[PDB]
Amino acid sequence: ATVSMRDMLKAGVHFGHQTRYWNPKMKPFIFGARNKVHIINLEKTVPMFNEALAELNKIASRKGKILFVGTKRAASEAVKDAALSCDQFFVNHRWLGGMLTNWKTVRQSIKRLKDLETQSQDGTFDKLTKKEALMRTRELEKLENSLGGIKDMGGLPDALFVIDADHEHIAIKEANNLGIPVFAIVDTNSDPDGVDFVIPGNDDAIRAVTLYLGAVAATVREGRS
RNA sequence: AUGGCUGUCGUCAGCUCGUGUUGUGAAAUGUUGGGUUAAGUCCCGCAACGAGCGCAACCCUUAUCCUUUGUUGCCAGCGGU
Repeated sequence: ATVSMRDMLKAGVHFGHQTRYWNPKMKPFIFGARNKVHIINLEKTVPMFNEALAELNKIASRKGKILFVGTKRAASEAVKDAALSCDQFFVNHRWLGGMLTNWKTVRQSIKRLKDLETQSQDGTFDKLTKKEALMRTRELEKLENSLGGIKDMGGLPDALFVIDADHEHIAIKEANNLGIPVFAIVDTNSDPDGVDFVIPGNDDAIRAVTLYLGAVAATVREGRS
């Protein structure tokens, strides 16, 4: 399973940001400029998207763990259902500095969630004071919407998928410290030197990111099968 | 030379740690920021994530009612003074 050339063109994958934000480390990923904004050379993209997709299908068959990362509301929910298809792990709201490097801390932050999840089922809040019931409930929405998508990780992922290494450069700096391959969809204004398998393109369009993770959800099903 | 015990800034609201992270390093980060509160009190944000001593609470007393008991306490409903 792979993506075609013109199907991504209808989504606007070539459309980048203004030339007032571009990063000079991507000159080999630039086609030209139209209306003072950059245009991404997609003929370079498709092959560079497939050497990554061929590598991603390798670790999916070995039953490794991947991680989708997206912290922008214009794509924050498309990454959720994408992770629901290939039942892998994801973080769609806020990347806490320490999901990988400080995993020894967030692991006990996990047990804070589980017992609170199960006692929210046996009827413990009908036994508690309404103020403590207000306390244990308000924190439940905060934790489930922060690390709820990585609640069944069981350790460290064998891979990690990123969206825009410019806004999420906190994640790419951590992933390199543990020795984990990084697959990012670096926009034209980001520095892709911290990514192993770089993929030029746009993401500020909801229809654009649906092409990506959907295809990533496909390759994982090829692997787990 | 000390222990134990006390005053004191101050009943002011602060003081630190583990891990991660930034810096050659002293250290920084968290503990800053937007509001708010008696209060690093609480929420959101955030390379920080949690934790501890404190803060508050749990304690005593006082302000209201109910239940239980009625002496040497007390005096309404009834008699003798």
